[PDB]
Amino acid sequence: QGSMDALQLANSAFAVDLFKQLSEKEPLGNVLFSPIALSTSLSLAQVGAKGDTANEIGQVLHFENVKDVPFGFQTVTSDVNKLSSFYSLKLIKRLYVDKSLNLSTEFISSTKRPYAKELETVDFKDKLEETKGQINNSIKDLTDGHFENILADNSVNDQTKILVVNAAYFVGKWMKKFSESETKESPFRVNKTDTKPVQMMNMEATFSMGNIDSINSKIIELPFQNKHLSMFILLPKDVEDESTGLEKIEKQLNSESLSQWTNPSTMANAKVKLSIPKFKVEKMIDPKASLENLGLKHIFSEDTSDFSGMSETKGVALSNVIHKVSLEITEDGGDSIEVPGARILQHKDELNADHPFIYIIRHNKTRNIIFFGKFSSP
Repeated sequence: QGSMDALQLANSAFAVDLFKQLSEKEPLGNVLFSPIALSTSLSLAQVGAKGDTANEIGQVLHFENVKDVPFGFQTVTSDVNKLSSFYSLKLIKRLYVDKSLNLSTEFISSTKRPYAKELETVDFKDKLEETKGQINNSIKDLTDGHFENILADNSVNDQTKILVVNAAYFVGKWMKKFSESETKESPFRVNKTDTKPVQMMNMEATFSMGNIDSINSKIIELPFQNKHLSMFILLPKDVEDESTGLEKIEKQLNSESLSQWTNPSTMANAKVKLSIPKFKVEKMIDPKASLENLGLKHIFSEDTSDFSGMSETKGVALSNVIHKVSLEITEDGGDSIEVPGARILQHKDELNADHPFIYIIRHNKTRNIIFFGKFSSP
């Protein structure tokens, strides 16, 4: 539990850095990815890789001092999977390897338990065809039909060695539901003056929250049914800059601060006048580029990648990396008991997220970020 927590920090640290990278590519667009599924996949990778490839990951993922990493993930993973039967969520991390890569049995057993069915071996060469049909279909069933073809046209070919595919979806069911009769069409500020119609959900209930005068914002925790997962929305008090309004946050945002900003043991409840937009967000991404900028250079290089402890088949590197994520937020949730009269014996703040905001969906038990994203507009 000691190191099985130093890991969450490492993950949340990486989770941030990658966030910023993707934030620069779609500076005026939304962002959405599951840092956790990515950490896990590259975690499994680092097991087989050696030398520099093994130390390049240890850093970019911040495992510099996290003992028993595969166990850490073993837990988080079984946790999130148990949660899949209850929630309408799925999080598939699968790393495919071609037969041509005769995998050391040491490595295969060394990751049999920590990474359940997260390591599959197929034939990309003499069978690229059936393979992409078994995969496309495989994933299409594990994601309960949300992800039809996780594969594109040139995503993969006859020359694919190692393929990391991360498909994840989650249809949110709140702890405290929103009334459909209360959802209403209204503008959403995309900048200081421009707005785009949207479906704002409204409710006045008790939620914990606080103010971060440092970046002039409001933070709030909207727990999902049974508090297993909670969504922390970080909304600035007002749009003060030439773009989205998160310019200052994204600047002052870092591993350390994110922890500070979304600390639930620093925000007291309040009768909030909550209004958040209803939204479905699907985003596929090739983090390859972003990762490079972070430190991963050798892992993709077929001429530098050192995967000794996996397959002695020299001249093999991480081919592609797929990562589709789909987050749907609606009114659905459970019923909730609202304290007697919190309008007088409790603060009566308000959170109108009608402008750009950042949000993270944290797994409360481990404190891991399952979904990290920015909502710049519809």
